[PDB]
Amino acid sequence: MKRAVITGLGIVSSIGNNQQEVLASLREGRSGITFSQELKDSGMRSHVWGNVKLDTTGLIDRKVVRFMSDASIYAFLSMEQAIADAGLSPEAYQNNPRVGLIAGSGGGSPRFQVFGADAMRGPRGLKAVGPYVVTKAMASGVSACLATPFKIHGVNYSISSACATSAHCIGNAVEQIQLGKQDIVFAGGGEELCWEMACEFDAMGALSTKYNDTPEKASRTYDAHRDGFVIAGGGGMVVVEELEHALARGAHIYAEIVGYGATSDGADMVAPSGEGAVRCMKMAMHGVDTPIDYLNSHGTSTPVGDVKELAAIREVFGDKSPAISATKAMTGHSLGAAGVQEAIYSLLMLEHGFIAPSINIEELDEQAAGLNIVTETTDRELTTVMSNSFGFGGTNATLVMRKLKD
Amino acid sequence: MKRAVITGLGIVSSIGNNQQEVLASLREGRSGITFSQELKDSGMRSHVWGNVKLDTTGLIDRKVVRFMSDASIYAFLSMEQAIADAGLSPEAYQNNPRVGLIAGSGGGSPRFQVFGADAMRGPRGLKAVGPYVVTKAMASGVSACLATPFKIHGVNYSISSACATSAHCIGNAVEQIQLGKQDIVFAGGGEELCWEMACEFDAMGALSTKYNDTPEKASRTYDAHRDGFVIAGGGGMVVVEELEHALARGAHIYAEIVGYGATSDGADMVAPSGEGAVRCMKMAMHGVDTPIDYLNSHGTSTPVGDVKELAAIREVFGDKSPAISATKAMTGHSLGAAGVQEAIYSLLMLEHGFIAPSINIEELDEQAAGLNIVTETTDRELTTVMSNSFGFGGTNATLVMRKLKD
Ligand SMILES: *C(=O)CCCCCCC
Ligand SMILES: *C(=O)CCCCCCC
Ligand SMILES: [N+]
Ligand SMILES: [N+]
Repeated sequence: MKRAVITGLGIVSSIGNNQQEVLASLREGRSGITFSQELKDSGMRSHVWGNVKLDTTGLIDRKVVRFMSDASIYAFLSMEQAIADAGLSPEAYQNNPRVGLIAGSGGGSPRFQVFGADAMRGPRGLKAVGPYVVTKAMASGVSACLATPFKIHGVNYSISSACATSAHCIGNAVEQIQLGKQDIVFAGGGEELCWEMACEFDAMGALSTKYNDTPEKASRTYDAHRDGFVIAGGGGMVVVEELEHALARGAHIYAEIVGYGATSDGADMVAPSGEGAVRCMKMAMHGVDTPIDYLNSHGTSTPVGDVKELAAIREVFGDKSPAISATKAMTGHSLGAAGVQEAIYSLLMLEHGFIAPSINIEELDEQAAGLNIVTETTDRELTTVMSNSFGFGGTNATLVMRKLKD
Repeated sequence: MKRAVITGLGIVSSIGNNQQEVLASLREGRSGITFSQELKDSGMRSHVWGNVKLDTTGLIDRKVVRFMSDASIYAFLSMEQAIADAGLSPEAYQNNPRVGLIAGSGGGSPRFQVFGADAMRGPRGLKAVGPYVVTKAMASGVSACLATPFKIHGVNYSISSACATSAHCIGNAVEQIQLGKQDIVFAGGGEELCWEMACEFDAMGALSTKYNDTPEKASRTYDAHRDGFVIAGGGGMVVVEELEHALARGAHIYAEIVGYGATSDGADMVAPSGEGAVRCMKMAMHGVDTPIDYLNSHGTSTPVGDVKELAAIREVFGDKSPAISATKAMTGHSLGAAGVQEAIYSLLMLEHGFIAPSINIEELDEQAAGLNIVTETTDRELTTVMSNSFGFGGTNATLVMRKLKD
């Protein structure tokens, strides 16, 4: 009955390029959303996005970054952070069959998939395509482009489940620890930000389009006038480690993954059923007898989704409603990367004793009446936290993390 | 730790639209490669592929297929076959938290990703893109598009690992049964066939280009004159079930998954290290008290690749090499769907007592000497079979299946 703990974390987000910058943003309720000329020039209605403010040029060995797409790059940088944060020397995690990596993305790389088709149809054909498009566009790019340069010898693959992707990745890593198959598994994911993929969401009306003049107000989970989520890009990675192994080397422990839920709606393709989320959270709560002090919701700032999840939460907790805040109101929706990025925001809140505000709620949706939705940064000692991730296809994931004594 | 057996299978392949057609092709050593006008027109050098010879029009409900890409369609049809072949009905596998789905693809849908970009860049913009591109293009399309219409309530996500994709899905399904989380998990995957994706492989010189005039001979694993693999499309799906649960319902049991290996090279991005394959195979043989009677190699018909695996196999078995066959010689490389399709070819061989032929070996590579490579359909009573699946990024998967024994 092996225990799984998080001993290191790394992040590249719209609101910060390391845990310190992210910490400050969360505490200040600072938005990472900006106006995107690229999205506007593509012909989209949504002209806002949660972009990574960082020129990654030269941050990765050329011989290595040549095979990578943005999703892989973001995850790579995140992993470097997590390795250092975990205090793992090369000899400690490299060429070690007991050390694996499970990380993916929601869309792989639409940009390079399109680059290849465009190049191929041009005057140069194959010569224009080049020999690096496959590793960049394949769905497992995120895991393949990291496992190889990091000398990973254990498990190596990507779990993909739309907006639940990185959450499932972390959960699966936990399972590897529980099966005694691995001592350490770097888990997380990444996602590129481009009109190529964005227009696809805009074309189904999933993106916000009425607040382009005021980018930082576009993402407004629970607000009565929300009109879709704000697409974002970025990456995240956490070090899931077996408890004894962690203690033995004196690793710093953020928390223990005491609960992992993964269910399926078997209902609608792009809308949640809520019934599945209820089972997902309940599964994650099995054997967890401490109260959930804070719930980092999936809340993407969409009309149907936001309240559907609030309803499931009600069903699960009843008059025991935990503090709730939707960090996407600040960060935007990083899709496949949201799972790990939000587990990190939750771990930071747990580590530093505070609840990040759910911003831009000028008028609370009436269906959210009677819930403890935190709208102002609040200091508080937290012990157990829950984070939800739901994606198209009715795929659900929930992670419950708890502080260890002393 | 509970046991997992396969109680049903389904397949849409270049050599068959079902297990009967697949069985007939394998024993006959029939090829599924054809000349592709599409590949030639796109400007590629490789003009051959293993296409699915099936008019899928009207095979899937209008409201269901509208969200699907070819990879999803192939997997869906495979699942329908698996369900019927398993003897399961809606009342038993639908709306059941104890039944899940783990299936994926290698590249999601480059075709619909390119369609979205092409359409968006047109004068109609968002209107031309339509509201169904995300579910077709997202990496988790294969699992999302199946779990929803089939009403799955248990796990629901895609494992993606290039050419090892569907093999990892199966092993992960096994882990769900071993963890006691699920009683049944439909596992496998699919992959579309299009110049959009194929041209990326040609651009890196991975595809055969010298036999465009003799299609059925282009794919020739282990032949000294091999020159890259032949890309293919299709799907596969097996019903992974807990032992007691299967016996209790008088289910037909093809075999038990007695071994599952998953490792990482941590070396080259597009080339195998061999060291990883060795560990992967030994991991899947740990505890197996029976010898490997047959081995369905990864063998894609590439210069370095083919020989690297053989070297790994000699390293594992020494002088006790099992009968070896590379079915890709007649089917082609279905990338993400290869793992499950080849797991199925193996189950059929184990079920019908025979070893399919490794065709097109006009001249055996010298580095292949000393091994037992079967080049003729041979009747034999197998008990324990092994299937290997390797992918870019140094991702290795190995599955060992055996006749049932309580
Ligand atoms: C989240 O579930 C919405 C769908 C994201 C899919 C990944 C991007 C193609
Ligand atoms: C097999 O490992 C070769 C790469 C397959 C990627 C499929 C998506 C482009
Ligand atoms: N979350
Ligand atoms: N195989």
